[PDB]
Amino acid sequence: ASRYLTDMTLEEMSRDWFMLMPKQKVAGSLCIRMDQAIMDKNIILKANFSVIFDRLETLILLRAFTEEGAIVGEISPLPSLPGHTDEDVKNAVGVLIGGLEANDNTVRVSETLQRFAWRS
Amino acid sequence: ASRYLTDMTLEEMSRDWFMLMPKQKVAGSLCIRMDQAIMDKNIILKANFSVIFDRLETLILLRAFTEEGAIVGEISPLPSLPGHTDEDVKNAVGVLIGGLEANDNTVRVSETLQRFAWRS
Repeated sequence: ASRYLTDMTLEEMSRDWFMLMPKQKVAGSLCIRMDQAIMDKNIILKANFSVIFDRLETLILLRAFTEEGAIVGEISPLPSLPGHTDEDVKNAVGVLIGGLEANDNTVRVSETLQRFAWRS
Repeated sequence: ASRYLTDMTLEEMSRDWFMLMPKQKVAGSLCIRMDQAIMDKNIILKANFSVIFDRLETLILLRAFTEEGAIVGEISPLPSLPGHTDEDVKNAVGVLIGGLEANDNTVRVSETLQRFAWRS
């Protein structure tokens, strides 16, 4: 029996999105996508993690949202690749944040990612 | 900010399902559905809850699954009549369990539902 803790609504996680000006990268075992067309916005990163004994375990899905609620980036596992580590997640988030910040966006991370950043 | 804690995968929560023999009922601002055709199966109730300060807040979605993974029951909030109580939820779960058990199914609930049953 697994469990999942997420910042996102079901609709936020299921919603289709695509990039005006796609930028993709792959760091670790994680696909990183973001829209290069997004500039001068406030963005929040929200995540869905699996959880074991109240401890965050594995990143399932991360999406970047503007204030209008639009999706502008995503970090997700590739099915055809093995599992990722904590440092793979932190590296991937750092790539997404740096990409967004290069277009003068202000990015903050959700409470759940804030706990994942340091948790033993 | 509200987060969500769930026993279900994204696919499990978004999958379309239908009753061979539809049975539908409303109690306490909650819509209860179950397939009257299902008998002699092993069923687990899984749920999605909002969470505030590590405390389970409100039921978002409950679905009943056979060992094989078929959805055979659901409890969901009414679209625009929010505000169901803890007692409303427990009563709706009891109605669903009693209905499934009267068709000779064995029913158990997820650890998240079990926590919600008692939490102050």
